[PDB]
Amino acid sequence: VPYNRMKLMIVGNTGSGKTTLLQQLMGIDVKDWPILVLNVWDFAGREEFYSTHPRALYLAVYDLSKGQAEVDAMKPWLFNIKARASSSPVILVGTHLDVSDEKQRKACMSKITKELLNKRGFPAIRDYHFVNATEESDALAKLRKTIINESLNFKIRDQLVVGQLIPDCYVELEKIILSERKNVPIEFPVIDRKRLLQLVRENQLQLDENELPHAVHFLNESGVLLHFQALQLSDLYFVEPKWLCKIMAQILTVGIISRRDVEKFLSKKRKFPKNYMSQYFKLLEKFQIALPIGEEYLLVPSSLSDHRPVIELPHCENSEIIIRLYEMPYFPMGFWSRLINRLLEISPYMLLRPNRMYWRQGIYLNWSPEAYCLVGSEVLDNHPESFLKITVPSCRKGCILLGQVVDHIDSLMEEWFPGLLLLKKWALYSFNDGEEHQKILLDDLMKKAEEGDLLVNPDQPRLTIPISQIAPDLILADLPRNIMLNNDELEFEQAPEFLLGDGSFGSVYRAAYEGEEVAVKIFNKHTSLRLLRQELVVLCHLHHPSLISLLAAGIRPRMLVMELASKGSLDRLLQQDKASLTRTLQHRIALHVADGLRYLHSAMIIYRDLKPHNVLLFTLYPNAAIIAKIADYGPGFRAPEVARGNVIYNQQADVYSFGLLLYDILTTGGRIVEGLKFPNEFDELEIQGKLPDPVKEYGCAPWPMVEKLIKQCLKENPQERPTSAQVFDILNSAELVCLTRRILLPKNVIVECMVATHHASIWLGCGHTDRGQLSFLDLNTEGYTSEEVADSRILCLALVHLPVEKESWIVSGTQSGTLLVINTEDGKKRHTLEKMTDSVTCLYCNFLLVGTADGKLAIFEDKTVKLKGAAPLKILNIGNVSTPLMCLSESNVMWGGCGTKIFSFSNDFTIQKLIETRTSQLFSYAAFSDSNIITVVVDTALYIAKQNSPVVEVWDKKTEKLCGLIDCVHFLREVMMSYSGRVKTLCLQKNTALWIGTGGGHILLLDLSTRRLIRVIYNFCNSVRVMMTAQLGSLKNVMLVLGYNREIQSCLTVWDINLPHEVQNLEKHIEVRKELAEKMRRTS
Repeated sequence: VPYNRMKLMIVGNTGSGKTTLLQQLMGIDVKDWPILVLNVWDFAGREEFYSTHPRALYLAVYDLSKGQAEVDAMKPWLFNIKARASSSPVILVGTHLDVSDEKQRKACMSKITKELLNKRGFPAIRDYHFVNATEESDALAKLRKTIINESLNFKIRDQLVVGQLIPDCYVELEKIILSERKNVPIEFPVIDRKRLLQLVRENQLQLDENELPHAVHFLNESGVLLHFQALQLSDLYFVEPKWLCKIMAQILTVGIISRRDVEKFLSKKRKFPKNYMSQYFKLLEKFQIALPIGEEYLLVPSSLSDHRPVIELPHCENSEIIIRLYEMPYFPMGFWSRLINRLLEISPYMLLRPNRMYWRQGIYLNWSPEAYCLVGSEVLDNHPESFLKITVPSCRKGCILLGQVVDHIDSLMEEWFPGLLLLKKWALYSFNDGEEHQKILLDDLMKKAEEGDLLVNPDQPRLTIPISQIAPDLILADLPRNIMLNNDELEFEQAPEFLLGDGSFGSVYRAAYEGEEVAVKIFNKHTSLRLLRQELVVLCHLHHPSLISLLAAGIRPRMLVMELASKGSLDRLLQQDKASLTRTLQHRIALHVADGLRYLHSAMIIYRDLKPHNVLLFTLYPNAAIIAKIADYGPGFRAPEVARGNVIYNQQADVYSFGLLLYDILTTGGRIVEGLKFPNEFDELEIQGKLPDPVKEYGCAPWPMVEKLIKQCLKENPQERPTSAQVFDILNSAELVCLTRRILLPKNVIVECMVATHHASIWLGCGHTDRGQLSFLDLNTEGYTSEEVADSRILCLALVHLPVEKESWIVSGTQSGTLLVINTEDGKKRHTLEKMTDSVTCLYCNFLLVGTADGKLAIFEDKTVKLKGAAPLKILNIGNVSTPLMCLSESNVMWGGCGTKIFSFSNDFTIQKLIETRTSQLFSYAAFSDSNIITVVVDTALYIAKQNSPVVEVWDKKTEKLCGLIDCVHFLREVMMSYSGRVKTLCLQKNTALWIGTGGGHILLLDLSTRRLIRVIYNFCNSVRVMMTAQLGSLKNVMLVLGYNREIQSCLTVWDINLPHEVQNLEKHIEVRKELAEKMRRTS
């Protein structure tokens, strides 16, 4: 709809009377003026808003009776206007003509015809008038006509350039919001409820990701409400303009003042939340009201004395100091307060606190007679131009100070006062102490710097000056010793065959430095020096192992010598050699990139460009201290948020990009990268966020943990995405590396036993129902079936393998005592062996050993079990009706548990010893010692776990003695009723790793050679049921951990058997790099 509102800006210097002018025509006095409704903002006072947060007409007003001096005073205003809205209309009105002779009128008339109306650099003043007085005038009648017609003309001009007129149509929903924001009654008008207000007005502009940002954008430009977009009080805090302006302006007037006393007053004036108060102070900085000095003080630039304090400097002879001048036509408004804010952090030691003094127009730092610094404004007669003077003592520390000062000045101007980049830079020098200084432009000194000569007096050769004394910042004399270029080491040709690449900065060549391969950036005639120094500022102070460091810089040919990667870009590797890209290598690359991001984010630097092209590899050797680095720190791969082209980049944009990198690493084919070849789908795909399952879609081997990390990372909402610090913490995990698969079982399925086929599937029992039900899991497809095969509940399964006969059978022992034997090659071949006198408690198998609940052990001949109703070879009575057999272990002598005794068998099945273990109660606790044995692990000692024990007993089988106890509670006691500490199962690996499962979702990794805790693996599931060691169909060894996850959920987790080693190796890797980070940062 045809929006008919436009802002009116009234500006001028203090004393003009322009407020009354407005009243006759009809911080800041804001009010509507229906004529066309103008939103009039009367900047009667010094409301920095015109620079601190800069469809409007600029009415400039000045007092004619003051004259031409005032006209010149308006140049900074005109500059600022052009600098933010060069296309905007400007009407210049002089006033108080009734007390100003026409001499002044025509003097000022000629003044503006000579210096403003036809002068570039000013925003082409559209018209002008002279007014007798604010009482009314024919001139004002004409002015009213001028303003109306010209504002119409302006919008016509916008249509010619922008494409919008004074009835330009804007989405009506935005118009509605304006009205909704108008209707707001809040005591402390800081708004967050806006989300609700959207919901109050039905739900308009529902594209929160696009329309909402546009509405907000409009609302600031239209002068309705204020976002403050890195402040905390920014996005969710829309504040009424009247309060922003009023309160901050008043507090200024309510010069060093302690923060706390300001807080005291403020708390009485307006009871802001202390959180808001911290932001309040940050806003005072942002809006140039007050600058932070120490953490307890504010400078308050405005109102500082403007009578440069008497300063006596040490050093007097010309050669003792260095002087630099900046010639300007006028200082921009706010130039000084911004400059001061930057200069306050200067320090010659950053590679005692200084006696600081403030002039408003200058800063004096003292430090020491050895090194001090004075920056301030000075003006000479017959030279209308104003200008800066910088003075430092001529020595290395003085140089360092100078470098920091001029870098801040140039950066200030590039960001805030472009257009000037005027700024005639002069250096002062003399050929003899006691004489006057001579001026020279730095450009000419640069011409001489290229020669490398001494400055020579053209009339007298005897008089020369080393350039460094005049301009030690043209020659890079302020570099750290560590990066000064040694010209006897650097070896390069600048020949075509060494060209590695180029850019707007010049070119890059391959070279040698101190015997190493390096890259040399050359600033080959591209506004050099300034670009060079900008790069030097960024490169220094960033010293992380994952970044490309600077290996010395040198002004003689203007070079940056940097580390050259030996294996090249990740991109190439992804499309060059998947064999190098092992699972181990991939993980390490992810860590190194994550560190770089964490570091740069803590350094307040947004990378904005992660991709395989920017990742460099320095060795493909998986176990190296440093493998990947991020290039050039300081396309179709964009976050969907920033892809809109209407928001601001931040760490969350980088995180999103990182997630995509990880996705690209996961699928080593670079399949989404291949998608780039069809960019119309590729860029949109990323925008949609609808990425395909990396496993299913590309045929990529499963990698859980990472898979969910990517999903967690790539969220639509920036506020829901993980921080880069968190991303790293997640990547920092042995579990991440070694977890390979996780299969959930169907809801309410309880498996009490497992048999993996050593040849890729698992036979599962089922204790959920009370019926003999046998299930089956296909690891190749995660397929699952199940059928009832017996009456009573299946207790134990065993695999009979007869490779000689080319067949195999599953033996199912159950509660009834029967043995159901089923051919694995033929489901129809089912038969039952001689029924046992009691239930089957365990199976082992060659002989099929059947341990029953009455302590009886049946031994069946290897092949005999094929026949239905077959009897065992022999039967032993080991225990009794109350002492069931529960474990037959063997690692050709058998060992096992019967009640509280440990038995052992010969190859003739004879008892070789009955070890009563109950006697261990002299140690530990009798209710733990006196309990049925659950499992026996046979190594160089026996490891016994008993039912409901928290302690594992270690026995010396050679002497039958207790040799130690393992307290599981203790280990988890160190870890900060899920902590039952009950031992569930024991598994043993011959590399000394001992795997102990427990009641809660924890797995302890112990070191058999020292009996020490390697690591606690936890938050696995609700409870661990069984653990198996099994070789997969790809010959990999893994742990099969079956657990409960009560909603009776249960699941199978597959771990890479080398977990114990990965835990230790990863830890080492990280610590080494941690030390290197400190090494680098400390050198500086």
